[PDB]
Amino acid sequence: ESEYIKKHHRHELVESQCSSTLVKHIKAPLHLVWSIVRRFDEPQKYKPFISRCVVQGKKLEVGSVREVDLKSGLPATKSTEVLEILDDNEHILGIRIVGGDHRLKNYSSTISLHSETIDGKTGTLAIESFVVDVPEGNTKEETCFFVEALIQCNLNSLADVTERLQAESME
Repeated sequence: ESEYIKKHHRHELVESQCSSTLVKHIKAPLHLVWSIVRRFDEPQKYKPFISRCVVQGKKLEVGSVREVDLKSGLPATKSTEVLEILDDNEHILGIRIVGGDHRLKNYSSTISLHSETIDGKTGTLAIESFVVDVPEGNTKEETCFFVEALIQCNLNSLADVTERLQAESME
């Protein structure tokens, strides 16, 4: 489809890493979906397990760092994450988790957005990939299942939020 887009997505390089790719068809225009996805400073707009986010400054650029508050059901759990890719032409957002109160070490993700027509209606195809270390004591499957579940939830929420925003901008 695109070598350039492909190379920005994630893939396992060693046995102790896990990687997978999930897709979601969203019934909303790409410019609207990207307007939400690109906001590295406001993940909580659609990621259900993030309650708040702190970045320094307001201009998003490669190397921007955020600290997010995770809804883990425990006190004060955080994640520090760096913006690796912010491509406003090809609609690619890439992030790496640098640290936090996590099981997910060396986690990176890429989401890209692409216009798509389904049933004569133009919407957005979201493709999200990740790579992560498999923790000491874990099976690969345990880690992959967990991360795949999280991303599925995030994509389902992205679809719901943006589809609602689209409907609100028709009324």
